[PDB]
Amino acid sequence: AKEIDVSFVKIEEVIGAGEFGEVYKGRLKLPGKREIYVAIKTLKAGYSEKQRRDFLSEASIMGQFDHPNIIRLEGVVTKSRPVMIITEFMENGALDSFLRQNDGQFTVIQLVGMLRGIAAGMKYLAEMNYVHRDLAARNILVNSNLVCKVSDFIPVRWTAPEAIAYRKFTSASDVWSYGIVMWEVMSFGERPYWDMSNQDVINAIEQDYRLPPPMDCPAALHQLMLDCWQKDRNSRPRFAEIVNTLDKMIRNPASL
Repeated sequence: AKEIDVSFVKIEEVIGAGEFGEVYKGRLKLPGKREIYVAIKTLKAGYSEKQRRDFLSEASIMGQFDHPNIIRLEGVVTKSRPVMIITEFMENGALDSFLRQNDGQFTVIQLVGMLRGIAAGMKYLAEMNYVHRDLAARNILVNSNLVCKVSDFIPVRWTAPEAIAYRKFTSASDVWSYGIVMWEVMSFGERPYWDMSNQDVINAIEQDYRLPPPMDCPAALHQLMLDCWQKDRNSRPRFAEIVNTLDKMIRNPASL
């Protein structure tokens, strides 16, 4: 939680209207250092002091993390009003919109690279005993060189059955979500289970329906989704094995 002077920040265009408030693109120029682009998250106007505390405890959480695939926290503005959270800028926005606007324009190996980055960052999070519970493509950001970073610090079709039937949230149920993200990525942003209702998804998962391979999806990658969707949460691979599996595919591209 490093303290940033508001005068080192210029606020440019809006780039979203989040839960808590708006997100702006801006410029950060600290003394003696090269200017970088940043994302500036604000709290909705009129926020209460308890809403401020909640907001600033979100930042304390993101400041614990230092991983190439987790969104970097640059600092906070707390000495002046309004409060702001400064994070690193991701030029290409959320992964789901990004694939949807670039349908077919990335090779299989580039998509496995992004899936590998997401896994590495999920592994880091699991290793520090944080459960995300909202892992979806819309919560993954993409920078200018296609590096994917986990942000967002119940969506039924992304959630493991034991998190849709008994409120048990573990890294193992994050892995189920990761599988869904894999399907979203390989289909260039198709909606999981399409127009099925939330309850149709629940009933179909319970009778062992699983998503089919995306078009032109390697069998090996669809097998890894299927492993992520094992009914028993302990038969699912852990993020360590998912990273190692995808590293071996990137290296043995025949695997694909």
